[PDB]
Amino acid sequence: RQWALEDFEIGRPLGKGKFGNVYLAREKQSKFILALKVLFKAQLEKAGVEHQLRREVEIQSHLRHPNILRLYGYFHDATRVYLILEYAPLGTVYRELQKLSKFDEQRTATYITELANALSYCHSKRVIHRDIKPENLLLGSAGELKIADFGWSVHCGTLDYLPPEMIEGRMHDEKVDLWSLGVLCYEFLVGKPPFEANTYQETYKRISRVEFTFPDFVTEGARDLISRLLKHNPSQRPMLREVLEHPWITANSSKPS
Ligand SMILES: Cc1cc(Nc2cc(N3CCN(C)CC3)nc(Sc3ccc(NC(=O)C4CC4)cc3)n2)[nH]n1
Repeated sequence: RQWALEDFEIGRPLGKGKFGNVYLAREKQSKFILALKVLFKAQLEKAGVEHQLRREVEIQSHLRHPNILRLYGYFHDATRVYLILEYAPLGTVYRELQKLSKFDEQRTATYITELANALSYCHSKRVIHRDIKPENLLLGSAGELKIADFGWSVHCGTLDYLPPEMIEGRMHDEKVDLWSLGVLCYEFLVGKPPFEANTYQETYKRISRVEFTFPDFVTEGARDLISRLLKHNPSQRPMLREVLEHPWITANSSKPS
């Protein structure tokens, strides 16, 4: 049962990226509302990411979780590749941060729990994620967080969300994901990521040194969690279990494990 472009009514543009456009779309026969990402073969090849996309699509299709954006299917015609994706109505966590400036501790701990649950599920499937950016986190109709990128591995670019071992030219494993949780926890609470700078060169130095401070309003429990996640040595970061069992998380999160 192969899909073609004619099987979908195309709606308004959802996002405009470097590689292609994402549209709201509705499959004609079922009236199923979904997102359609359109990519040009010529452009993926010229950047040498066609294969990379194929591997990430294949990994994605194996993933089934309420907090991971679902890939339903794919197809392609003469010049274009089409990804058929779950439509998340409430948009990105990035836009929500822009509207709200920063999040309270309850929203933040809920998002972290949801992230850690999705990542726990991924780890048990030997799936590692690369850096997790807010722009790549979507919100479902009940405001549930959805990991929406395709940055998965089975064992550049802005630096803000990358761990030291990835920038220094070192060996990286599942502990990258816990650094990611650290950066996001901080950004949710503060309104910018902990190593933000005006230049790449300086962001590099800040991440490599783990050079960041907290504003005064950050509570002791949040401080404790972020500091444990942001360890330079990957093997010193806690496990996802320990994140989900952290007192600051358990005291503030609206959602369980
Ligand atoms: C793919 C997708 C996108 C959506 N939903 C939305 C919804 C949205 N909104 C824009 C702002 N209004 C106020 C709310 C809805 N804005 C974007 S902007 C956007 C577009 C694409 C991606 N991500 C991807 O395409 C992933 C596959 C790599 C992230 C954000 N995406 N559901 N599914």
